[PDB]
Amino acid sequence: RPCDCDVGGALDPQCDEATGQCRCRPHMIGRRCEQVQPGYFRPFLDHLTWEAEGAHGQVLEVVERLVTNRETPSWTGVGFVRLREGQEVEFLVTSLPRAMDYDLLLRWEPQVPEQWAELELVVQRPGPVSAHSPCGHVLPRDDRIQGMLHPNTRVLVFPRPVCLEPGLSYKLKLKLTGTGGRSGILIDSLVLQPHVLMLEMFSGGDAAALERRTTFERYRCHEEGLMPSKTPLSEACVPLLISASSLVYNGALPCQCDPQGSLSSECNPHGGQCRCKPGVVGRRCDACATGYYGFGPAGCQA
Ligand SMILES: [Ca+2]
Ligand SMILES: [Cl-]
Repeated sequence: RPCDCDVGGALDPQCDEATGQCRCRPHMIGRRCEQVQPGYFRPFLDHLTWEAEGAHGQVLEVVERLVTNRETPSWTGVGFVRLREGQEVEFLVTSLPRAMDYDLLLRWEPQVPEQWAELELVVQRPGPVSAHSPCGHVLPRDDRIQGMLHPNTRVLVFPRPVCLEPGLSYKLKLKLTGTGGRSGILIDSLVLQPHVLMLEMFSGGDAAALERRTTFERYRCHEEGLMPSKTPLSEACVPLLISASSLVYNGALPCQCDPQGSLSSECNPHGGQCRCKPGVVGRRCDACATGYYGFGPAGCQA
């Protein structure tokens, strides 16, 4: 009997008529709006990734890396950028899904043993934050954040999140002020991970919210976002990420598989990977693998 619509996938908490159908956000389906529509996907917590090697600004050395039969690369894009003391990388960030806090993850790889580094991140906005926006509380101190890279890691979560808004273009500047050990550092990318625990499905006061919050933290579901590799999560994480993603993105996103590079318009509904032709890479199968050429109907060749 009970409605029990999806807290994330449906608009109202109760069903209509005697069909038991809920009102769904865009491209969520099922009687309770609990399923992603074929042709659409729920994004991974690290969907919003900007490659260091795609960055504008001062000329920096690109360090390419080849995929080996080992599979499971530890980087994305062609590889990395080598950043030395005093140099800066500019990430041009646009098209964010929602006005909320994002945690900043810097993915990197050291060049000497026991390597540490000191960094400064500055958020540059296209105007003053408005009093009526969810980011209206932001002040200048909130938009400059220091971070330290520690030995034996490949990702840093900066110690404070940033509040960013949809429909706007930002420039996030990353400066390396010092690095040593006992040729600089390699930077892979910057990831903007939505801080989904602030959503009411978790942060609310009701018993149902407290349970979701407890489960999310116990199984550390937020770790999906840390690295390119995706190791299977506890099954308990799955419906929580489906619901949280629907609330961030307003339902599910269209796959947008590249017509030439993909075998199909239909991508994986968890994370959105398209099925690539030989020699093709990228979520949308829209680039040649490194060392391959000739993007077209057949794929790419070495
Ligand atoms: Ca990269
Ligand atoms: Cl993408």
